[PDB]
Amino acid sequence: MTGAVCPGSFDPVTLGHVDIFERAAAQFDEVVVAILVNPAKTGMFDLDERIAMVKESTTHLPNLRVQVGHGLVVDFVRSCGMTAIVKGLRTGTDFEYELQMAQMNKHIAGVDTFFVATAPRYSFVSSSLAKEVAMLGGDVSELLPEPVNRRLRDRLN
Amino acid sequence: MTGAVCPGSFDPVTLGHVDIFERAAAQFDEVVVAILVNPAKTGMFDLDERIAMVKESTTHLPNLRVQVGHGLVVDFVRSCGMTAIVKGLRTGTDFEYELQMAQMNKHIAGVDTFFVATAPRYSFVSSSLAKEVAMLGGDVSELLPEPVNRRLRDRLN
Amino acid sequence: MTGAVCPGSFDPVTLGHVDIFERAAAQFDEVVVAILVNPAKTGMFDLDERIAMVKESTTHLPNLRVQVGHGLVVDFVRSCGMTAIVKGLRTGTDFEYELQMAQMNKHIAGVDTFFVATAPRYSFVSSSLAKEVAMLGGDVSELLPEPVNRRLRDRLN
Amino acid sequence: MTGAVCPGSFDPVTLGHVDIFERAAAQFDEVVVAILVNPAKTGMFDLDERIAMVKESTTHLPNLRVQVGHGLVVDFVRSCGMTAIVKGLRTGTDFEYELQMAQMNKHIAGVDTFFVATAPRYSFVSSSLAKEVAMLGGDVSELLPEPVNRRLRDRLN
Amino acid sequence: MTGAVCPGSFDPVTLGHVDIFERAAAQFDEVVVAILVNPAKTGMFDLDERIAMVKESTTHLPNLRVQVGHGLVVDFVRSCGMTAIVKGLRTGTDFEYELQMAQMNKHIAGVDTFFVATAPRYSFVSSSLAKEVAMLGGDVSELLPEPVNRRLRDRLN
Amino acid sequence: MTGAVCPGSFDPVTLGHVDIFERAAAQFDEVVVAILVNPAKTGMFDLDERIAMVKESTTHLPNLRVQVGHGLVVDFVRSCGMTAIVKGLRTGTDFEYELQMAQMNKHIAGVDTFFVATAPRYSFVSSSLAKEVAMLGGDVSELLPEPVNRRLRDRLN
Repeated sequence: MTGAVCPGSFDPVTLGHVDIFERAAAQFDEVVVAILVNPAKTGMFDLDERIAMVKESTTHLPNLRVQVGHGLVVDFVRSCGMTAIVKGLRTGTDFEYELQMAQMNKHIAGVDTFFVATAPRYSFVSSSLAKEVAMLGGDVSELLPEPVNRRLRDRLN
Repeated sequence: MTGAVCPGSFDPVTLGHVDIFERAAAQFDEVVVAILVNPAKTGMFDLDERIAMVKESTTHLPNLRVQVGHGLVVDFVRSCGMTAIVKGLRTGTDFEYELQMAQMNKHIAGVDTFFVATAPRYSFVSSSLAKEVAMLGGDVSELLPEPVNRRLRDRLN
Repeated sequence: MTGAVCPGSFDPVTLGHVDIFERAAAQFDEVVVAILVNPAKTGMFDLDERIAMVKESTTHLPNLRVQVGHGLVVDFVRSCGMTAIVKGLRTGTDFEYELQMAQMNKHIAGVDTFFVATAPRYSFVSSSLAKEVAMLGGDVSELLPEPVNRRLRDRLN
Repeated sequence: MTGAVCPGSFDPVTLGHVDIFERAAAQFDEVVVAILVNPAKTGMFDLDERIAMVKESTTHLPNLRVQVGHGLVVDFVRSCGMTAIVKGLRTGTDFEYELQMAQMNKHIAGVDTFFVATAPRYSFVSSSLAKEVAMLGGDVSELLPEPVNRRLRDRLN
Repeated sequence: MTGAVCPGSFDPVTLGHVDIFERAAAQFDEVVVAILVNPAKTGMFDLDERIAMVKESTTHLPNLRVQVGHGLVVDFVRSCGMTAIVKGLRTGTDFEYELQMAQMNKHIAGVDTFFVATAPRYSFVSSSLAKEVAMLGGDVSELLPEPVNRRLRDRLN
Repeated sequence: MTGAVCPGSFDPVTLGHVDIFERAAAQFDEVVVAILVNPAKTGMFDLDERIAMVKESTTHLPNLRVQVGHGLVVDFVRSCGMTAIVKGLRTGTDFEYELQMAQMNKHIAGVDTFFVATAPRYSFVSSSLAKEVAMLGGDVSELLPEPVNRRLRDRLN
């Protein structure tokens, strides 16, 4: 009867995220990656692209599924019939804020949040920094799954 | 001859703020809650509303008064004839930044800043997160004074 | 096929620990509380006492069991046929060190470590501080399970 | 009816401590410096010396007095008829631990703890580091009051 | 064969920055201050002004030169024939983010980043806070070089 | 005219230390690894062993030399005719304390301290944790140079 949700904007998903997905998948019967929507623009890839990149990057995880999140994460979590959120912590993570949200979430919906440190090698990657560097000409291909690099290379060019 | 100022945007005031007001009120002869103004919009409640919510939430503190702050906090503080600022520290607080401002304030006006940890139970509440959650349908009534919940419920609906 | 280990010296177990036990128990099929041994003395309660206090404080958690840990936590974890460690994070937690150990543990045994924030109300309790305060005459009964208070009161007197 | 206690081992008192004493003295009607005792040795100066150094370094603060602390700080505080503790925060301060103690102290005795950042120039001085450096031949005279340097020079030699 | 780059927006340069420039200049044969450009506006001083203020504030550092940075800092660094970046760390510094960028930069270009703590006295100054305070009427002249105060006074008025 | 000192107990030296040595060696004309002495015991390897392990692990760094440190690091630094200390920062590093020492060192001897983040892969290794794990049977060979593993294996057995 176990399951966990991994929420995020995944714009785009990185190998740090995938590492977290793999570890959650190894510890819970079912994992749902919840891709949060963007009110307008300001994001790099649209929802369909984000979903595709995540699905394409998680074919080796049979007990994991991708779905679009709407509203409060806790509402999505309880709609999935779960009470756990799994989030990775890495270099640049505003972990103080993650703590605030975790307790707020416990308070309003009884939902637990389990944190896990990302692998050392993916500790400095973030969707935001990967995009910034990629935009300015830097090669971040070793920090992103190939389905993402493929699309990232195409966006540019 | 003692007094302290508790500055903030209080949009809206939370029970974490009230806890700080109560503790400052117990240690200083006079406490002044300074509500900072907003250059345009982007805030949820207007100044009059913010003032009302604070006053209505502090009727049990006779040595406390609410006033609108303008310009540098230190200028307001010295205008009140005081040299102390009391700020609460809680989960999500950018305490590194609070330290920078405290020393900058000491440097330019000789004004001291005393920090106090918020009660554990109100440690994850912030005006910003309360609004975000409230906006998306979450019930944060147990973290805000009733004068605020009353108005928050009315804003929605 | 899920299980997690909650390692510690639990000298004595606090309500913060119990909160963590409850949350791990709600998310994993099986939870094992691993009480680490002490090379000589310097601890307040002996192993038998620690075990008893934990068992007596966890009767409401059927899928949880208490066992004595020996050697590396990861060796104990794999001996239990698991690959997950669940640890609570609270005020005073040397979380930077917990991160170091988590990654070291992942590196040497492939064991994952999931962290969870303790409830706000139990955020300032630690076995060490509870003992220090208790020793000097302070009443920490509201932060410890009754099976522990009973024994703590008896130790003194 | 206001007063605050500044607890510590003050072995020896530094200019960072004096800065805190001065600021507490400017904001509270009465300030009491509570010098905590040492169970045996391991300290550099004995109680009488510590008291003397503090008194000699605070002659310019008429509303401040030095007394020897025994037991829990909160018990000392309430014995002084106060409910406030003032502590300075500086480089090397285990502020996470100070937060734990502040809340524990609030919990057991209703005593408030107000923190203040030390002046930038005294931010890296601590009794411990001053002694370590002094022991190995370093000159830390600019970070300690003269009554302390006088005694420190005499200890050596 | 040694050299280091000190990148930043320097809008405007502060005495904290100058302290870092001086220390880098004392340890490396050649130092290049790289002033990053601003995509549109939102900055206070234009590029020419920023360059002038830095040059005027560094006449005592013969082995230092000012140049305008474009694109990734690492690309600028390697274009200067160097592999080191020197950045100061101070109160308000998002050092967690600096760590992320340092490792990202090492990863993509093999460029090292050396951090140095700013002098205690300039630990609370930042271009942003200096401007904010200056804008509201505060005197921050003791935290900025005279070439900057001259221009800052003229901007206002 | 450039040089830097890398001080430490190196008991034993790890690959994280070597990474720092390599980076310092690439940026300074001369690097001196200063092995600090131990007042009595409590250390695992004796001075001669520590020196040997460091020398054997740094044969690829021609501009680096190993020497035994005595007294204050700053005194050793100035005796080497240098004014720079290079230290690595990693997971578990008490960086708040490193900041205190850096400023104390600047204050008493004018010596600068440059910090560098360790490579992500060696971010969780420390001499202390490597020994603790090694002692209890864990294999930390991938985090230590072979000259150290050779000796570590021999110590045990």
